[PDB]
Amino acid sequence: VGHVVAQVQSVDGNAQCCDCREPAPEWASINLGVTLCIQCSGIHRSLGVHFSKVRSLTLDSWEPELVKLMCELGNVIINQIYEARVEAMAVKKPGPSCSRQEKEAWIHAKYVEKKFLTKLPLHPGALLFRASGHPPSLPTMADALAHGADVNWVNGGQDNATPLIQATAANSLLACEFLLQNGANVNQADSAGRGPLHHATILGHTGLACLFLKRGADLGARDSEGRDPLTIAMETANADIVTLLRLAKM
Ligand SMILES: [Zn+2]
Repeated sequence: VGHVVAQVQSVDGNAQCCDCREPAPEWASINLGVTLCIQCSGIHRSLGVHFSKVRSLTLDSWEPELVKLMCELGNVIINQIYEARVEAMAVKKPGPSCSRQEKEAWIHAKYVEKKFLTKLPLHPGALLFRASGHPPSLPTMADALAHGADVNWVNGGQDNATPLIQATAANSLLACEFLLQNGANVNQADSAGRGPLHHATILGHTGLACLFLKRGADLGARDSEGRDPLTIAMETANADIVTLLRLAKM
């Protein structure tokens, strides 16, 4: 709520549109972590939610975690990834005055075709998994995802844990939020049937528990020990999480 557009635009390179450098962009992509002008945000709407989730900095409400998330990413960071090879390819980015068509071609090459990426972010999924854990590196998570990292990557042969479960073990609201904006299944369990909600409640992370409930975590899911999150909350003597879970059931 605290002027979102002022705060988000005050971040490194966020006062130029990410795709065409149009000044004072008032739009955003919340899974990418970037600001966009009227023209480029309109084009992002073309791509679909898998590539880009468009929001207004001035006209839409913003959850505080999400503002903070925007502040750890930003145009400079994201362009270091998505436009990494532009200089080496000798190709020319659009400016503010360019044709809709020219911006369309650039945006599609950049985000769909992934044409300007470096070759390596060798294992994008494992990199995402590592970068989501304590202490998380959101630029590294962004780089891994741009290189095709599965947001629901399973750490096989080991514990079958996911990046979301790692971000949960790290107590990282930001990394959790980032993964969820990028399609993480809030219900995907590890080998012991313990989903992100189970982990939040094992570790006494009330904020993360509340985050997962807001995003449709299954209240009734039972782990390999037959425990749902309420049972873990009782057994850990955690009055706040018991309260949450009981309220969520109502
Ligand atoms: Zn633009």
